[PDB]
Amino acid sequence: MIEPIKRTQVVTQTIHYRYEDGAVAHDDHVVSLIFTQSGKRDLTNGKEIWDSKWSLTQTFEALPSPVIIGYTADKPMVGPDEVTVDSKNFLDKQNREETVIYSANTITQNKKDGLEHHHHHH
Repeated sequence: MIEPIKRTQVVTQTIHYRYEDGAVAHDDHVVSLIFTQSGKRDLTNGKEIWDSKWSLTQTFEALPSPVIIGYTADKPMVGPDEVTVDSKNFLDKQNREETVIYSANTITQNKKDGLEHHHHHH
């Protein structure tokens, strides 16, 4: 006989909203994505057979950024990417902390960022 088991990792990233002055808009805005490696347990030996190829994708998004007057965030959307946590990196976290920087608005600023944000085409 077998029983259903699972490893449950969460990628817990703490977004620190700050300005270019270094002033803290809000330090503790913490997102978590739940990655669940389901396995199965042999009851006879007691051994736990986790799927070593198990790789779950989860869209890192849904973390906002307060639109501040005369300010432009460095990232107004924190990590816009479908991040896959697989069995090899499963037990480790990958993301821990963010720090967005609200600098003076692009009204009074030249395009310091304009390298075209490289995302997945698939």
